[PDB]
Amino acid sequence: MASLNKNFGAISSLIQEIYQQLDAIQANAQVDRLITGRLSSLSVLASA
Amino acid sequence: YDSSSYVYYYQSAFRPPNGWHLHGGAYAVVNISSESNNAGSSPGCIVGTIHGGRVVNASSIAMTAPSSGMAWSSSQFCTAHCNFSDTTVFVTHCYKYDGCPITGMLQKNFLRVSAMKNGQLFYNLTVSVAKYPTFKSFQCVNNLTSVYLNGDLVYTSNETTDVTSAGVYFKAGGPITYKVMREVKALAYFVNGTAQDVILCDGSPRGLLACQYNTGNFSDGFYPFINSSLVKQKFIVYRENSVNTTFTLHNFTFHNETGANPNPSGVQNIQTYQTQTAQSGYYNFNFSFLSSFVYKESNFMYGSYHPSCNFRLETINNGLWFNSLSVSIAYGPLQGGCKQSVFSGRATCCYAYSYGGPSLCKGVYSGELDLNFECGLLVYVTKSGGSRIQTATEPPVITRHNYNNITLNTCVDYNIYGRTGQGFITNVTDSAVSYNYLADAGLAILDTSGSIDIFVVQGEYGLTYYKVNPCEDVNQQFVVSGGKLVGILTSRNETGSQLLENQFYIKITNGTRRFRRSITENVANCPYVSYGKFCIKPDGSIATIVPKQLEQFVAPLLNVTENVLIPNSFNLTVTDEYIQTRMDKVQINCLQYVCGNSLDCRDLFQQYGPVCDNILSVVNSIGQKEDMELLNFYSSTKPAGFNTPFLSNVSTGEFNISLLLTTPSSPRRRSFIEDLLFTSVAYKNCTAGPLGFLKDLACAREYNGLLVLPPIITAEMQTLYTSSLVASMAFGGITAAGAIPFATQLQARINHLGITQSLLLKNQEKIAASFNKAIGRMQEGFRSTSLALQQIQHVVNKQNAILTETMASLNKNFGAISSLIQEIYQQLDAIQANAQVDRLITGRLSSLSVLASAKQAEHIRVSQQRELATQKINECVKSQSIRYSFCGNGRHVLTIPQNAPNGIVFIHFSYTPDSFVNVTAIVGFCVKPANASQYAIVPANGRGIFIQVNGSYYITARDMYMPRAITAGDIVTLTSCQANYVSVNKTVITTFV
Amino acid sequence: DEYIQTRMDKVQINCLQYVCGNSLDCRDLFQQYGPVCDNILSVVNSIGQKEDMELLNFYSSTKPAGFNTPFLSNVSTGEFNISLLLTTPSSPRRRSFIEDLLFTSVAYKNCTAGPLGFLKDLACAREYNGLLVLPPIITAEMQTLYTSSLVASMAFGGITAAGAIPFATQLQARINHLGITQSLLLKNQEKIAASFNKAIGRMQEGFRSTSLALQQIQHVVNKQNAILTETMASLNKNFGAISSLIQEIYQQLDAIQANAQVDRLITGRLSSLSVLASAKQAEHIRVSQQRELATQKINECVKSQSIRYSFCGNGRHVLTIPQNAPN
Amino acid sequence: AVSYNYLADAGLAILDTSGSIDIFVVQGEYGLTYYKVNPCEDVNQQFV
Ligand SMILES: *[C@@H]1O[C@H](CO)[C@@H](O[C@@H]2O[C@H](CO)[C@@H](O[C@@H]3O[C@H](CO)[C@@H](O)[C@H](O)[C@H]3NC(C)=O)[C@H](O)[C@H]2NC(C)=O)[C@H](O)[C@H]1NC(C)=O
Ligand SMILES: *[C@@H]1O[C@H](CO)[C@@H](O[C@@H]2O[C@H](CO)[C@@H](O[C@@H]3O[C@H](CO)[C@@H](O)[C@H](O)[C@H]3NC(C)=O)[C@H](O)[C@H]2NC(C)=O)[C@H](O)[C@H]1NC(C)=O
Ligand SMILES: *[C@@H]1O[C@H](CO)[C@@H](O[C@@H]2O[C@H](CO)[C@@H](O[C@@H]3O[C@H](CO)[C@@H](O)[C@H](O)[C@H]3NC(C)=O)[C@H](O)[C@H]2NC(C)=O)[C@H](O)[C@H]1NC(C)=O
Ligand SMILES: *[C@@H]1O[C@H](CO)[C@@H](O[C@@H]2O[C@H](CO)[C@@H](O)[C@H](O)[C@H]2NC(C)=O)[C@H](O)[C@H]1NC(C)=O
Ligand SMILES: *[C@@H]1O[C@H](CO)[C@@H](O[C@@H]2O[C@H](CO)[C@@H](O)[C@H](O)[C@H]2NC(C)=O)[C@H](O)[C@H]1NC(C)=O
Ligand SMILES: *[C@@H]1O[C@H](CO)[C@@H](O[C@@H]2O[C@H](CO)[C@@H](O)[C@H](O)[C@H]2NC(C)=O)[C@H](O)[C@H]1NC(C)=O
Ligand SMILES: *[C@@H]1O[C@H](CO)[C@@H](O[C@@H]2O[C@H](CO)[C@@H](O)[C@H](O)[C@H]2NC(C)=O)[C@H](O)[C@H]1NC(C)=O
Ligand SMILES: *[C@@H]1O[C@H](CO)[C@@H](O[C@@H]2O[C@H](CO)[C@@H](O)[C@H](O)[C@H]2NC(C)=O)[C@H](O)[C@H]1NC(C)=O
Ligand SMILES: *[C@@H]1O[C@H](CO)[C@@H](O[C@@H]2O[C@H](CO)[C@@H](O)[C@H](O)[C@H]2NC(C)=O)[C@H](O)[C@H]1NC(C)=O
Ligand SMILES: *[C@@H]1O[C@H](CO)[C@@H](O[C@@H]2O[C@H](CO)[C@@H](O)[C@H](O)[C@H]2NC(C)=O)[C@H](O)[C@H]1NC(C)=O
Ligand SMILES: *[C@@H]1O[C@H](CO)[C@@H](O)[C@H](O)[C@H]1NC(C)=O
Ligand SMILES: *[C@@H]1O[C@H](CO)[C@@H](O)[C@H](O)[C@H]1NC(C)=O
Ligand SMILES: *[C@@H]1O[C@H](CO)[C@@H](O)[C@H](O)[C@H]1NC(C)=O
Ligand SMILES: *[C@@H]1O[C@H](CO)[C@@H](O)[C@H](O)[C@H]1NC(C)=O
Ligand SMILES: *[C@@H]1O[C@H](CO)[C@@H](O)[C@H](O)[C@H]1NC(C)=O
Ligand SMILES: *[C@@H]1O[C@H](CO)[C@@H](O)[C@H](O)[C@H]1NC(C)=O
Ligand SMILES: *[C@@H]1O[C@H](CO)[C@@H](O)[C@H](O)[C@H]1NC(C)=O
Ligand SMILES: *[C@@H]1O[C@H](CO)[C@@H](O)[C@H](O)[C@H]1NC(C)=O
Ligand SMILES: *[C@@H]1O[C@H](CO)[C@@H](O)[C@H](O)[C@H]1NC(C)=O
Ligand SMILES: *[C@@H]1O[C@H](CO)[C@@H](O)[C@H](O)[C@H]1NC(C)=O
Ligand SMILES: *[C@@H]1O[C@H](CO)[C@@H](O)[C@H](O)[C@H]1NC(C)=O
Ligand SMILES: *[C@@H]1O[C@H](CO)[C@@H](O)[C@H](O)[C@H]1NC(C)=O
Ligand SMILES: *[C@@H]1O[C@H](CO)[C@@H](O)[C@H](O)[C@H]1NC(C)=O
Ligand SMILES: *[C@@H]1O[C@H](CO)[C@@H](O)[C@H](O)[C@H]1NC(C)=O
Ligand SMILES: *[C@@H]1O[C@H](CO)[C@@H](O)[C@H](O)[C@H]1NC(C)=O
Ligand SMILES: *[C@@H]1O[C@H](CO)[C@@H](O)[C@H](O)[C@H]1NC(C)=O
Repeated sequence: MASLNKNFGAISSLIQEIYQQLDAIQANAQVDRLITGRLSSLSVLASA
Repeated sequence: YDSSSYVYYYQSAFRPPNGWHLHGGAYAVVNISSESNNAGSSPGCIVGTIHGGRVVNASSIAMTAPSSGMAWSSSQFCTAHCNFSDTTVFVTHCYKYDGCPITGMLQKNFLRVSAMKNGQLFYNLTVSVAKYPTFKSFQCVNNLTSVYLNGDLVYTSNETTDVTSAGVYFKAGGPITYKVMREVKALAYFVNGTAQDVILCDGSPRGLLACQYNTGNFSDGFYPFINSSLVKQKFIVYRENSVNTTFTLHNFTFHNETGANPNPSGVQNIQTYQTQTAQSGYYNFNFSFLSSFVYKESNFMYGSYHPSCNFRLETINNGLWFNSLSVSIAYGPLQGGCKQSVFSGRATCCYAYSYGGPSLCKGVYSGELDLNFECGLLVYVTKSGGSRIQTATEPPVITRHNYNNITLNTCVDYNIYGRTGQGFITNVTDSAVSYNYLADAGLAILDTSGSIDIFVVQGEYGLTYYKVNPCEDVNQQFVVSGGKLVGILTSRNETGSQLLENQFYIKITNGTRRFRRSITENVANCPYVSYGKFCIKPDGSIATIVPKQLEQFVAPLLNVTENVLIPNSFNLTVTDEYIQTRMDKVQINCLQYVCGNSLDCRDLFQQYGPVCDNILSVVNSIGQKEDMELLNFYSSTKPAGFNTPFLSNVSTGEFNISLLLTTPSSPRRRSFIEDLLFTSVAYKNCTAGPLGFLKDLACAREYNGLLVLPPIITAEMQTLYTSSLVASMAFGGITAAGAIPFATQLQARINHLGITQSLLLKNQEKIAASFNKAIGRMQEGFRSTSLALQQIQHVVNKQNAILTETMASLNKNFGAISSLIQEIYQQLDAIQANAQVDRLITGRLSSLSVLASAKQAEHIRVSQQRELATQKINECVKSQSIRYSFCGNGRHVLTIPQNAPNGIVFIHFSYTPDSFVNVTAIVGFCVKPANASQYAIVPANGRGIFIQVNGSYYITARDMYMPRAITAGDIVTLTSCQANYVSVNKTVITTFV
Repeated sequence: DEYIQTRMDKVQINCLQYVCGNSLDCRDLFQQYGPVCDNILSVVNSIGQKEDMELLNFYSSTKPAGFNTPFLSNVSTGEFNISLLLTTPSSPRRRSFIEDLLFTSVAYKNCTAGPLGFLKDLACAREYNGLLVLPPIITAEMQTLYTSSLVASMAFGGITAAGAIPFATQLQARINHLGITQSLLLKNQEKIAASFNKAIGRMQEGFRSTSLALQQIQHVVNKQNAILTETMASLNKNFGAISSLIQEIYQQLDAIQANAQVDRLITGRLSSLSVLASAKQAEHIRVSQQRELATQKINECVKSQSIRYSFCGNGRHVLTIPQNAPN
Repeated sequence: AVSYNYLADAGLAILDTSGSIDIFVVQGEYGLTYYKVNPCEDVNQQFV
């Protein structure tokens, strides 16, 4: 649960204000990194 | 490193630590040639003379000496120079006679490595005779023009010039060796920063393992590999058109023309001043628009909009696959050309080249169309992803040749549909003209990873279907066993003299040509390398495996009268096993492990707060959870104290058990058998003083932050545990009077299988001879074929291999530019380095996560075996329960535990007799008494079936042939008998007066 | 009933042929990823050896004496219809009825040509991506005699084969150990027959609808299939990259910009192999646990009839009969 | 280290892993020596 505010290689933690600060077609790399990190955290949960 | 097959060559004066490491340089040999005693009539070679050459035009040279023999003194060694096309390099130990201005006649002087052009001298450096003790080798390398007095650099310059001659003066000594060489890849094992040996990548079977898996001193087991080599018939299948075609690619050209005016205010008011389209077949695009046209990198408003089309415009001509394609050029504005002309426009994506244009251009955007901008040409491209047209550069060479002749069942190269592979091709259309195996769109089927599984071809009487499977060497293995290579376990048949299960087997020739084929031998058990009913020795030859099993008996189950087999004599068959019971606790210091000894890297680290808490909490939890119930396990089984050595000079009766217990003369409290266990495998001062080859990795661990903690049972508190446990097994019972330390326990424990206690003068030396033969088989069994030793080996190797990969995970850089962090900030920018440092720190904390998870899994394993250990200590040692074949493949008698590497080793003693007797048996009686009554007698439980001997009648136990008169308490009275009896007219109770 | 797993399919990851495809390139870029293939190979080699040694220990501790006799259930017993439970004469495989009912709910090939089935022919899709198997140290058609020899030692162990006693006398001399006598005749002989006939009637009713072994078979087979069939479908799943296949990364864009993409993709695929090796080691710990429980229950519940109350089968047990299963 | 040929004929430092220095050399005395670098007293302190 406390793995949500922990941002990955990114610029911020919440996803509502990633699209509001910078460009459209440059934000998708940031969003892909963040979603891949959160699904890695769920993989750790299921293995434990 | 001065052998007759390679020359070493130290990579630039620093040394990476103890382990294998790879390089690339001129290391091989070709044309080894010898030479000796290049001196005249003089008693010693005079210093400073440069003559004595030998013309060699090669890409290297090397002058090597015998192994550290040629000293620098008089009558032993002189100049030994190369020369390049114009410049020379000559060493000279110019000790004084009159000649050079050095003025020294002793050792502890210097040398002269000095270059020399046609008339003058430069680059005098004077290295001491210290750090260069003995002339070993001397190279001259082509590329970078550098020269190498043994090992490191002495001189470089600018040019790239090949060696033209070389030559050495010396009076006497070892015969010197000239050799030229080529450039290969090799890797060198070196400890303490000096080379021992190298492994070349010369296509040898020993070489390929090291060159692909980056290691030597390999583990045992299997290893896959490759050797790619193919110059054979390649065949190409192009995309067939309708009918009757010669595949000719069309040429679409472009040119900047005398264009029109720039556009007015509307984004529909920009006109494409060219148009082309793709229809079918092949194409290429001649773009001559690299001439002084810069590419504009995409950003927030202006530039290209190449997302949704990952290729750049100068890379269309490589092999792509589209579905419909049309490009066109248009001279619009620059700030809002693509970002408006993609969404509301007419293209999927567009590019934006620029040039020197006049700044009178009316831009297109909602509300901002009243300014003046630049006019760079912007090309359009309308991509739709698919497979209908293919773009290629060279014209296809299949010129009026319908596909009639392509090869089958041979390892070929193939380039079909623009995807290069390497395999062979079968014919599968018999199973595919049915089952509608492809639909009405007939082309290939991709599998995963972008290869081709089934494709089609057209042009014969009917269309066929071909399948692509890889070649014979897509997965070859070669078996290593113990310490060295044995043979290649392949899939092909190169006159392979042995067939294993579903794989063919060859064997590499080791010296002599013989020892290739033999008759297989039957092995009981083998721990070496096992592969599917076949076992491979380190000798090289295989031997088939077939497991043995021992006999057992439950034999008395008696219906109608017939003689039965019960044992009279008995033997003991030993059996060992090993159970792990302890664990080394760790303590990860994350701050000192991630960053090095630096002033920085820490302020960047202090926003990685909770991940060190997460990596610390699980290690702290497993440490506490192990350390509590380890003391529970110690306090549940340590019997009473009994702090008595019992050091095996105690006089027993006839049982030689002094082999199995501790000796008086030893520095450690250790018996013989666990010493044999130890020879197969926490108080230090880490600042100064080494101990050993393997225990002194603790200083390499503690300087990287992976330290250990002592257990709650201290050292020299577990070495009394085993002795106290066997002391309670022996002394427990008797009051120590009458020569009974170990014997009486065994005889009073062996007669529980029958039904008596502690019988004397019968069954006393039979037990002695049987137990002596049992310990003889025991002392034979450990060294060659046992069960505990290989378990010890696997457990010790896994416990070492957990931690020795999270130390060698430091030089392994992640997505980064280097491994160490001290020289990331020194090479590049400040605010660009932080992404690199974040990637590297995230990778190292991922490695610590892997370490903590592996440690928790190993703790679950050892807690499982520890609770099984306390159960077996509570039952098999001090109890002798009647559970059949719980411990030691039979109804067990006694066990003796011993020490081990972080475990305990049991020695079980079974009970399996073989010699039987042939005695007649009966199942019951029904005596009739005198006046009026009737009853039967059935033998009770736990007292065994009863037999007869030569007239009388006797009961006996079910395991020991021990005749005895029937008593009154072993009967069952029943008011029935059904002629399956004996029916004696007189009573057979044998009561007393 | 109950089911206990006791075996494991050994794997052999060929990392060089799994990461890159059939290409001339991708390999020179791969040859600086040296020790990570050694790390992914060593744990698989270790679990293979550690399974393959004590599997032969488990086979040599319980295979009773030989007894290489078929005992194919036309042997005339007294009144016990046990021919439902043992093997039949007319069958291509040495298989009884009940484990055939177990099998219908769920290593010699030539992969170059010739299919076999819908599910067994995934081995050619595995071997062309570098996830191949190895045969066990007990060979095929060496485990199908194991169950028959074990029930042959449970039946014939004892008598000297004279007097129509293949299976009955073992049961009557094992049932009177709860009281205190041995092998009583002409009382308690048909009562046991009627009770055991009703018991095998409830047994032949029980397997098809409501049993305990069948769903355990289902969950174990589905997990053993689902471990490997996600690390094959992890190939088309691209990582942070531009595409999935590696043949057409070098053809679309620049040379010195493609190497970051290729490094990300290769690091992702080696992470997937790390997940595979860790899952295989955890499953080996599971099967070693159930295998040592298996040798304990073979040593006690089959050949001994100990008096431990409700160890195996919810009461003071009489006799057990083992049968084959999926692994 | 004057025995055991503890460095070869190219005498400079030995890197360990993570880019630090384990053993280096120095020159200028009667004979060349060998020095070892180990971290300070507080490289791993703990508090319970
Ligand atoms: C690639 O093609 C471009 C379009 O054909 C060329 O750019 C053209 O250069 C002309 C010469 O400078 C310009 O003509 C002038 O335009 C201005 C308006 O900004 C008028 O006032 C001038 O009278 C007029 N000169 C005349 C009529 O002699 C074109 O306007 C200009 N086209 C544009 C900007 O779209 C490039 O020069 C050409 N590059 C090459 C050949 O390398
Ligand atoms: C892969 O297998 C295919 C299936 O057998 C082969 O295709 C066969 O080729 C034969 C010879 O070219 C054809 O036989 C001809 O059939 C016609 C009409 O049936 C007859 O008039 C001809 O006399 C006969 N030729 C003879 C008897 O010599 C088969 O019809 C054809 N089968 C098909 C298309 O399904 C492929 O040739 C084979 N691949 C290779 C490389 O050999
Ligand atoms: C680290 O240990 C080194 C090994 O002991 C020290 O090096 C030693 O220094 C001594 C004094 O400088 C030398 O003694 C001299 O040896 C010469 C020839 O052997 C004699 O002629 C001198 O009289 C003698 N000096 C005396 C007795 O005062 C040792 O030879 C020398 N050992 C070597 C080089 O192996 C280092 O000094 C020491 N480091 C520090 C910082 O002290
Ligand atoms: C190798 O280099 C040596 C050193 O320069 C060359 O020796 C010189 O040769 C020229 C003409 O051959 C003489 O004029 C010089 O006097 C020589 N040098 C000395 C110091 O005597 C030698 O020629 C070179 N080898 C070849 C094959 O050219
Ligand atoms: C390397 O050492 C030699 C020593 O011989 C230097 O040679 C001297 O050069 C100067 C200038 O050319 C002459 O005046 C001297 O007579 C030479 N010394 C002799 C012949 O003994 C040479 O200059 C040095 N190289 C340098 C400093 O680059
Ligand atoms: C690693 O491999 C090297 C081979 O280069 C081993 O070094 C040999 O060890 C034996 C053991 O006595 C010596 O007889 C040889 O002379 C050594 N050869 C060289 C070139 O030094 C080394 O022991 C291995 N290390 C292990 C297995 O830990
Ligand atoms: C590298 O340095 C170590 C440290 O001295 C050497 O290890 C010693 O080896 C000798 C064998 O001749 C043992 O007698 C010593 O006890 C070892 N020292 C220890 C354990 O501290 C090692 O031999 C060196 N490697 C070489 C010279 O190749
Ligand atoms: C129990 O006591 C008896 C009686 O002392 C021991 O029997 C003696 O055994 C030794 C060894 O064979 C003989 O030499 C003696 O003659 C025996 N004594 C007799 C017959 O009176 C017996 O060994 C003891 N049991 C032990 C020590 O385990
Ligand atoms: C896809 O191809 C396979 C391979 O032929 C087809 O599988 C065959 O199906 C038939 C009947 O369904 C069986 O008799 C064969 O034994 C199968 N062959 C195998 C498993 O190798 C499959 O039916 C095809 N799918 C279709 C036509 O939809
Ligand atoms: C043990 O032997 C007796 C023989 O006395 C067997 O008893 C026979 O049982 C069958 C089946 O009920 C009867 O038809 C016979 O008449 C019995 N024989 C007699 C009474 O003499 C008994 O079955 C045997 N036990 C076994 C085979 O387990
Ligand atoms: C090869 O060796 C022979 C040995 O006599 C020698 O004569 C010849 O010059 C050598 N060739 C080279 C070094 O190219
Ligand atoms: C290099 O040396 C060889 C030695 O025989 C000679 O044949 C060749 O002509 C030489 N090349 C030159 C001087 O360019
Ligand atoms: C070594 O020399 C060859 C000569 O062709 C050159 O191609 C190669 O780049 C050189 N290696 C270096 C400079 O590392
Ligand atoms: C290489 O460097 C030297 C150093 O002065 C110079 O004289 C020479 O011209 C250079 N070679 C070139 C530029 O090809
Ligand atoms: C691999 O191929 C090379 C090329 O011919 C060959 O020399 C080598 O023996 C092969 N390795 C084997 C068969 O292990
Ligand atoms: C132009 O196309 C023709 C075929 O239409 C082809 O022969 C020729 O090579 C092409 N020109 C090129 C590729 O420069
Ligand atoms: C593109 O067209 C120009 C026009 O002259 C020609 O010179 C050039 O060779 C062509 N490029 C090709 C065919 O790659
Ligand atoms: C392999 O080749 C040998 C020839 O030495 C042959 O005798 C053997 O039968 C072959 N193995 C096969 C066909 O499985
Ligand atoms: C069993 O014991 C007898 C007599 O004690 C002996 O002759 C025989 O060799 C033994 N068998 C073994 C140890 O296998
Ligand atoms: C056995 O060894 C101990 C060790 O000191 C000694 O005290 C004792 O006297 C020895 N027993 C003998 C010599 O009978
Ligand atoms: C026990 O066996 C060892 C093995 O060599 C022997 O040295 C010792 O004398 C024996 N002790 C006896 C027979 O009492
Ligand atoms: C142990 O290490 C300490 C650390 O300061 C040092 O003072 C002491 O001399 C060492 N003891 C030895 C080398 O015996
Ligand atoms: C016991 O002896 C009898 C007669 O001598 C024989 O028929 C029987 O087979 C023997 N039992 C054995 C050898 O087990
Ligand atoms: C039982 O089946 C076997 C297998 O063919 C046969 O040999 C035997 O005669 C059969 N028993 C009968 C028919 O009583
Ligand atoms: C045992 O039961 C099966 C089940 O149908 C039956 O076919 C067989 O005849 C029975 N055998 C007997 C009663 O001996
Ligand atoms: C088995 O595969 C080999 C591969 O070369 C082939 O030669 C052989 O004909 C195949 N056997 C069949 C399909 O029965």
